[PDB]
Amino acid sequence: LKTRVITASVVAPFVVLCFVSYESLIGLVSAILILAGYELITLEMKERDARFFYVILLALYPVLYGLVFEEPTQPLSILFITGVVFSLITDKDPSQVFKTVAAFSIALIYVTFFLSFFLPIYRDFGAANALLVLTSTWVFDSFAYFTGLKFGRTRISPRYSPRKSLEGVIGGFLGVVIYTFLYRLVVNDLLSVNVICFRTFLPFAATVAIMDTFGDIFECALKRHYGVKDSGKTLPGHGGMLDRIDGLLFVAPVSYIVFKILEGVVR
Amino acid sequence: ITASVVAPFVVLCFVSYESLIGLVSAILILAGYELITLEMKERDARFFYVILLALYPVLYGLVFEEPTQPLSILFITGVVFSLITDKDPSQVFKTVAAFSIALIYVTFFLSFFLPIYRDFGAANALLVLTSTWVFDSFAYFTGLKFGRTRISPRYSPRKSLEGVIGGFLGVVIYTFLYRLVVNDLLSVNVICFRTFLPFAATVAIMDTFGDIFECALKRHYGVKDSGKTLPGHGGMLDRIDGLLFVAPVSYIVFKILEGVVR
Ligand SMILES: [Hg+2]
Ligand SMILES: [Hg+2]
Ligand SMILES: [Hg+2]
Ligand SMILES: [Hg+2]
Ligand SMILES: [Hg+2]
Ligand SMILES: [Hg+2]
Ligand SMILES: [K+]
Ligand SMILES: [K+]
Ligand SMILES: [Mg+2]
Ligand SMILES: [Mg+2]
Repeated sequence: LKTRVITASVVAPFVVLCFVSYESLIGLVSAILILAGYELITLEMKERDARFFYVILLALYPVLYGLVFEEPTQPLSILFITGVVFSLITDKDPSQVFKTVAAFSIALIYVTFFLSFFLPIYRDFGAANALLVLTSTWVFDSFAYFTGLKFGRTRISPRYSPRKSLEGVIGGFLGVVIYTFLYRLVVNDLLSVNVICFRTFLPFAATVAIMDTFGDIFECALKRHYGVKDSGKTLPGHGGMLDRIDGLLFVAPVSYIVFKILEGVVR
Repeated sequence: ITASVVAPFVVLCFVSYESLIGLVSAILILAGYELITLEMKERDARFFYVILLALYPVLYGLVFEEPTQPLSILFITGVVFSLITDKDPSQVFKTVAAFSIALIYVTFFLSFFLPIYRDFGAANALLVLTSTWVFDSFAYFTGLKFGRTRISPRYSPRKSLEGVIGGFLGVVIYTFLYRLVVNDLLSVNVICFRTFLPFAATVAIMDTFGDIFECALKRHYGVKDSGKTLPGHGGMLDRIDGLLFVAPVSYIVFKILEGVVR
């Protein structure tokens, strides 16, 4: 029924509404994680059994981190230890146990541990900022696109990756800078929901810019290894789930580090 | 004469919190140098990631006083560096994969004495490390003398259900001794007489998985030994392998059964 836009229009609002409660964010993350991991793990394994177990592990973290332990390091270790254990049992080949753990390992840090960073950002910095981080990336990719088509080269992106320029990243940086008075006072004049200060603007942009840049390149290197141009096919809009959030993954952690440094405690 | 000098050094490093960090960072240089060197024999490569692995404890404990932040900075830095050095994409994967298992298993896991120290008293901190030294010993005698019902698979050496049980008992027993010899001696709080079983069970069960994981990890790279940094037969990673799993799991247990420190 003229499907691409009947549902490319559906997504955007869904995500945001999930920022309503802390418990809600966990829900989206755990959900984004099932898909994201399903793809990164399925590239290393096409076994009926295997894939699924580790994929369930990857998604379990947010709920364990936020709801059970209210501490991150403990579950991170339980999930990784459980993994290695399981692998020893399933893969009877030793040199192959390595490969599955290596995959599970990159999956854990990059996908699960990184994406889960909205969790601390949410509670420690207000859902407001939480939503700002995720969107700044949606905005970075857009501003870098126009400025990219029109402002030419001094390309940073290698063979295997798509195409990304120093000039192209700068535009997206600016677009983010500008995007935030708008977000800032439209969120602060509107409602007294504390957001980042007018002085922590540059860094946030710089990381949303520089991290998204590295996250996409890492993925292309990650993709190219497994041989595909696309990460996986779980999604409608062209490009799979991991592909959508790749740059975001690096951004969030680094950006939390920045906030933690410049916005103290807001709770 | 390596076996006489070592034992006391380690312990003396439990004198201060800042000291423990020192040993960890140090144990880490060696431990990582070996696990990373098995994936890379490049002059350049190895060294950078090895420095990253060792940086964590100092960042975790002294700078951030929070673990998640440095863990991510070190892993992000790693991926960045790799992209620059390894111009081959399918090869960038391998180095990150290696660096990745190195980060979680060696650095993130060994660093667990850090929380255990501040949140549970250097006393217990020292108990965790030693319980393993003791587990391997008690499992050895009981192992030689009590034979089959083998848990260990092809690739690993040879380990038995009976063998692990003895080491469990040995640990159980080892702790009144540690307990009241540390509590009647000096009022330095240690684990309660009721959190004994779990601690043993994990020191037993985790050390068992950590050594098997390493043999699978060793066998992949083709060596019988992890690396040659050390005097006594067996390299650094080989010494601490089982410990690695134990500490985290054991902290989880303490955190559950010993609450908090003043
Ligand atoms: Hg929603
Ligand atoms: Hg401000
Ligand atoms: Hg690519
Ligand atoms: Hg020392
Ligand atoms: Hg007690
Ligand atoms: Hg082995
Ligand atoms: K990409
Ligand atoms: K081993
Ligand atoms: Mg992206
Ligand atoms: Mg061992």
